[PDB]
Amino acid sequence: MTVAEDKTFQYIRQHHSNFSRIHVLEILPYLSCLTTSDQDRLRATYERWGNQDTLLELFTSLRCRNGWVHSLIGALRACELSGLADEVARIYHS
Repeated sequence: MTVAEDKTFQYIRQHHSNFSRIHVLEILPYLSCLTTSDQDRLRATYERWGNQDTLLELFTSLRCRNGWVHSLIGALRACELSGLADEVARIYHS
């Protein structure tokens, strides 16, 4: 990852409680950096382990993927979390 991506990832880890509001199933179809195999894996993960544990798995999966920060920003806006999107963007460019 880039300096920007790492910095963004740490912001996310540090604001666990804000990001925990994300509904995994709702956000997945918007995350274009995930492959369809990635999405299948993550849905099956949700079914078994529920939203919170899957969120953790979702973020560590994301940062293994090219351009995940922008993928996440777009998805957050689509999931009525445009405020989180704006903070993620600001950190990434900070």
